[PDB]
Amino acid sequence: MNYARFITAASAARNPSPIRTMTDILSRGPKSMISLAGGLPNPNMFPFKTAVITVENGKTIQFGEEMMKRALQYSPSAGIPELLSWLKQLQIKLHNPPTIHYPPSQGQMDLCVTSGSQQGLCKVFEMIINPGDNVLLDEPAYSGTLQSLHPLGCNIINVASDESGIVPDSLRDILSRWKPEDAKNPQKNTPKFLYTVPNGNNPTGNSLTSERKKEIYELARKYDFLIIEDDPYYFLQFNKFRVPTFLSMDVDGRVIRADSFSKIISSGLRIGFLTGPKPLIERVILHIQVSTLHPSTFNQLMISQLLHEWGEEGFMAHVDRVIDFYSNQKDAILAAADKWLTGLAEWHVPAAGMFLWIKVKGINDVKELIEEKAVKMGVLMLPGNAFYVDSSAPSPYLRASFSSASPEQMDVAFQVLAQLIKESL
Amino acid sequence: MNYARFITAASAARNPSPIRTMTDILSRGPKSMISLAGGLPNPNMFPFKTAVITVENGKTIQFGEEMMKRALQYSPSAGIPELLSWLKQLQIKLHNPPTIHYPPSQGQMDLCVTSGSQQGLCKVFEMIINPGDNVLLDEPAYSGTLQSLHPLGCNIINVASDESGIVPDSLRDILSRWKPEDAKNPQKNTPKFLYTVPNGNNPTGNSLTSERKKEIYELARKYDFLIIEDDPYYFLQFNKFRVPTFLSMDVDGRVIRADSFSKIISSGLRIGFLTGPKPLIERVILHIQVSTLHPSTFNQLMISQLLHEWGEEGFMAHVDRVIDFYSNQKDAILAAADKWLTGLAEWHVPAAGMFLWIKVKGINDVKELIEEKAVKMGVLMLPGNAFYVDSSAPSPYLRASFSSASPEQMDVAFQVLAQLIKESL
Ligand SMILES: Cc1ncc(COP(=O)(O)O)c(CN)c1O
Ligand SMILES: Cc1ncc(COP(=O)(O)O)c(CN)c1O
Ligand SMILES: Nc1ccccc1C(=O)C[C@H](N)C(=O)O
Ligand SMILES: Nc1ccccc1C(=O)C[C@H](N)C(=O)O
Repeated sequence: MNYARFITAASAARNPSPIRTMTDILSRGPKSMISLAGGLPNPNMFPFKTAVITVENGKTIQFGEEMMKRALQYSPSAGIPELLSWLKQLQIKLHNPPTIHYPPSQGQMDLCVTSGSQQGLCKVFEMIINPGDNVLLDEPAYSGTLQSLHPLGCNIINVASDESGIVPDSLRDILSRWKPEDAKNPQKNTPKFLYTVPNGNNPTGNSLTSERKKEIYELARKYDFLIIEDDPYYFLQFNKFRVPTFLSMDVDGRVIRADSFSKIISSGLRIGFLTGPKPLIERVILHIQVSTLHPSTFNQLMISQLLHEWGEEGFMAHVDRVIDFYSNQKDAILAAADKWLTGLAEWHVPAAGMFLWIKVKGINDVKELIEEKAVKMGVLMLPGNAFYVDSSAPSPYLRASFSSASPEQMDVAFQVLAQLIKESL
Repeated sequence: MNYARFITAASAARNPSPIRTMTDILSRGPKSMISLAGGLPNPNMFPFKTAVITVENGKTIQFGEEMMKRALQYSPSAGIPELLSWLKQLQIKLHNPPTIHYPPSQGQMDLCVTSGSQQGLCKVFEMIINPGDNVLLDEPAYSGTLQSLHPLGCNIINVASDESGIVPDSLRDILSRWKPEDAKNPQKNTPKFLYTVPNGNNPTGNSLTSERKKEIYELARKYDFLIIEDDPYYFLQFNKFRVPTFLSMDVDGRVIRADSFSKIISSGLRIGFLTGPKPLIERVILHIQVSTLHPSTFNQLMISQLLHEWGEEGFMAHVDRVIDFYSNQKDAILAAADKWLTGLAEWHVPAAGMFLWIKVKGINDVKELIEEKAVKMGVLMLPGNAFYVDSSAPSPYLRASFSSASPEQMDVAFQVLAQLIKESL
């Protein structure tokens, strides 16, 4: 509601452009209009002339001479128009955000295409965080988030989590360090935001339940903080009934949601999207206008043409088949773990995503086991140390990926693991 | 020299880690090694399967099934290795920087592929600038750089410039406010860097001479500041003997150079590169790791394959052909200005790039002429105000692009402009 408290001095200082209100006038003028105003290079000089890209379960994508010129040329900072509209309509189909028809100043849903979702998150963190600011999140947490937040000088306040994600009673008891009003009231330092991966957390694989999401949202309004819903495994939930998102219940305009195409369509193309209140999305667009300028227009066109030919049906049909693939991988890694790990280790079943989080029994830090012993036997899993704000502290946990390994190679890795565990007790 | 001076506390706090020492060992291990440690999604799920991309004056680019999987997948933060090595070899050939065989901790030349050259510039600015820092540049200057620097709260000290770029007397005189020894001491705030666009300044078209470059470099050594060489029109110099770069004379390791393929190969692909002392390139790599992660690996592969097939000879031939094109546009717009505007405005012939900078004679501010009268007559040029730190001050200057317009379009636009100038005297 007071979006100004969640916007730094540097971020508030960002301005429009200005230049291109001019080349804007060209768009709606007569076809006889001559512009010498713009700063576009001549695309006729660019060496790539046409493209044809084959698709599985889909018609081939063709860029002809005119489309190629557009693919190779500057495009709008927030994204190409057809991809922004397709994406906004998708958010409406999926989450029907309460906020879609609110006035702009009151946090009307806006959305921008980012160069990967991580771009959206980084700009968001940069938009918000003054050193000494308090932020909430559940460890274990995505190491990219922790590495992004560290140089910002926030105090990270760990919220307790279990098989079902953040524990709302833990959140409650952290927040009683303040009362609300506190928040309407600066410089106390009531938390600016709570960040979480609600579906298939990296590294734990745990997902928030809907009931718990409702409790967290209630806390968020009470202490007036932002929720940043970083949801890159949103389209990889193994339950075919997707749990309601924070964005679907954002009646206040206090959620910022990052979505990713990195797990489902392409990670290397660097295309994600950020959804949230208009005045906050506007600040990230201005920062991108001075940094990446825009996401690859070629890559947006490839995605947008794919998405439009599929329709929301072809899109959903595709996420379904990939979930089916990851769910079989999940089953196979669970079967390997049950087989070899013994009463040797404990793990929860991943509710989404692509990682298994394994607690090794009777070993207080697993870095030697993995960095030294397992590497020598040609088997790599990831120690848990990376997923904590304090990475120097001992961790008995291992992250194991199930995205790619065959059943045979999971069987070998887990028998080797079990042996070294037993050799180390 | 002392790189820590030019690195923020946020920037200095960034960490490399904490995961991909695991990808490290996998590469240089046996083929029989099994990894579950990485966070790569399965590329087989991605819907694009092959690409065929035609090239003018070139052999067609083919991404078969295996190369496409690579193109759709995460890749290293600093760029794909074949593009980095091609680009570093280019810099050696073009600029032969003194710094190439220095120890890393001293200025060893390094290079980072960025998501456009403006991404690298923006992270350099972010890496260096504390609010209140002094920084040096010539006005008029690129609007995007002015819009990037403003929110960082630095003090921009304008350095005088003429037809031949920044005037070293003006720079020398500005620096006499300090003694050279004051650089050794943070609190009295000697400038952190000099920023300039040495070839075809946007909006002016003027280029630095080789002799002024040497004097400017002498000054930078004397008062120990960095030079940031933003050189996107480096490959668009009309004089076909290219003036020596700051990078080419950089015996101290104090130059950061931004190059762009935006004007010559593709703006919409968002691929540029940043060349500079290893310690500072390293700080920008780490900021990229938490923001974009890496430039699109698809678009890097397109460019790398084009470049490798062309070789250094094919690349420079292409740059010759595009130069010849922009040179002919320059001639056509100069001819139109001479035709219509003689006695009514003054301009220098552009030495590189794509802009003509026109000072109109009897009019103190060109905003009404351009924003109101010219618009109504259907011709757009860009008012000069946008290229100054204080955009609110009157400007009698106009920027006209010659990248695209036909000679007839230029004729009619300058005929209209001339008439409106005379109606406004
Ligand atoms: C929790 C989380 N958030 C964000 C990202 C980065 O996603 P993107 O590729 O869309 O930038 C990842 C990638 N592992 C992630 O696991
Ligand atoms: C002087 C200058 N610097 C930087 C840029 C941005 O270039 P890039 O597309 O490589 O990000 C431009 C764009 N014309 C420019 O004129
Ligand atoms: N950033 C852009 C986005 C779109 C189109 C052009 C540009 C530019 O590079 C700025 C141009 N040189 C200008 O000064 O109008
Ligand atoms: N942050 C990265 C940097 C480089 C390459 C990939 C990534 C990731 O996508 C994170 C990965 N899934 C991980 O948690 O290890």
